[PDB]
Amino acid sequence: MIEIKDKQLTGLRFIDLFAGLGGFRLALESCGAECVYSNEWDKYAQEVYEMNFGEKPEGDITQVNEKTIPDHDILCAGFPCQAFSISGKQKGFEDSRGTLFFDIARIVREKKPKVVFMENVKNFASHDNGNTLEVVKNTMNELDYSFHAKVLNALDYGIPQKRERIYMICFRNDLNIQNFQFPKPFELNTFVKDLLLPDSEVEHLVIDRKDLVMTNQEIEQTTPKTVRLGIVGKGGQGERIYSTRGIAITLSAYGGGIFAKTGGYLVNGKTRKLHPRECARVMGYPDSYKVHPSTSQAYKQFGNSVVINVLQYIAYNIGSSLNFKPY
DNA sequence: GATAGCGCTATC
DNA sequence: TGATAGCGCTATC
Ligand SMILES: Nc1ncnc2c1ncn2[C@@H]1O[C@H](CSCC[C@H](N)C(=O)O)[C@@H](O)[C@H]1O
Repeated sequence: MIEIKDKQLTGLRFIDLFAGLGGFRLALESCGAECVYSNEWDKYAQEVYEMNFGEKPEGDITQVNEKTIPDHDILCAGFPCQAFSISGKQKGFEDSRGTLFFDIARIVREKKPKVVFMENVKNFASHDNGNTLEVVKNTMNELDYSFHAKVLNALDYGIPQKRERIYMICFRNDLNIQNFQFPKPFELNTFVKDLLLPDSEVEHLVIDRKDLVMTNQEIEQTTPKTVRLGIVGKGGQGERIYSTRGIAITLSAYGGGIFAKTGGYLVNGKTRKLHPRECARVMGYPDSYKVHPSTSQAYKQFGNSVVINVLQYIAYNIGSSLNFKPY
C-alpha cells in the first residue's frame, strides 16, 4: 500500500460489507475515514479480521435487519464474484451467490449513504450481454445515485499483478458531484522478483515434477505482462508456470492445480508456488498484516481479496470530489 | 477442511 | 482463428 498525507476522508464513517481480509478497511482507513461496521460470515475470515482489527464482523448479511446498520457515509462492498467470473458456470443472478447485490440495494435504500463503492470481476461488465451491469446501473439510479464504473488493471497502479477488476462508485444525487475521475495509470517499476522471500524461507513450496515441460525461455528484460514459461501436466489452471520477471497472474480463492491459487513461478532455477506473505505483498498488503494460520485459508482469503493500492487512489479521489464545495 | 485434476469461456 | 488467463468447480480422502 502507499502512504497518503492529504487524508481526504477524515470526518467520514464507512461500512465494510463482505469484509474478508479488510482490504477496503485498510484502504479507506489510510485516507482518514473510520469503520463503523463490518460484516462477514466466514469463520476463518472473521478470525483474521479480529487478529488485525480487534473486531469480529457480524454474520450472514442476508438475515440482517438493514435498519440495524449504523448511520454511515460510505458503503464498501466487494460482493461475491463466482456467479459472474469468466472462470465459472456463469449463472449470474440465478446462482445462489449472485443475488447479494440486492442486499446491498436494500441497505442502500434504507441507509442512503453519500457514496456506494463496489468491486467485482471484469466479466461482470460483459456478463449476460451486459444485462447484469444494466440491472445494477438502473437499480442504483432508481435509488437516486449517479453511477460511475471502470475496469482497472492493477499493473497500471504500481502492483505487479494482472488483476482486471471493475469498480463502481455511486454518489447520492444531492451533492452535484460532477468532478469525479478514476486515477490516472502509471508505469510499473516493481515486478514479482522484487517481492519474493529469501529462498531459505520458501524451500518447502518447491515442487519438482517430471512432466514439467518448458515452452519458452526465461526473459532478461523486466516486463509489465504475464510471461508464461512452462506448463506441468495438462497445463490447466494451477499447472502453468510463470516468470518472476513479469507480473503475477490473478490470485484465486477456490482455485485448484498443483500451484493451487497462486500459480507457479520459476525462482532461481526451481519451480514453486507463492508463500502467503508474498500473496499479501502482491495484493499490496503491508508486511505488518497478520496472515491467517491455516495456509489453505490464507491463500483463499488473498485469492478473493482486493489490491489495496488501487482502492487507495480511488478513495482519495472520492475524497477530493466530496471536499470541493466552493461558494 | 485440505488437496489437485479438471474443462470450459472471453478475448483478439 | 489458436493460444492465453480466469476473485472457479468438484471428487476424494
Ligand atoms: N451472506 C454473506 N454474509 C456475509 N459475508 C458473506 C456472505 N456471502 C459471502 N460472504 C463473504 O463475502 C466475502 C467476499 S470476498 C471480498 C473480500 C474483501 N474485499 C477483502 O478485501 O478481502 C467472503 O469473505 C465471503 O465469505
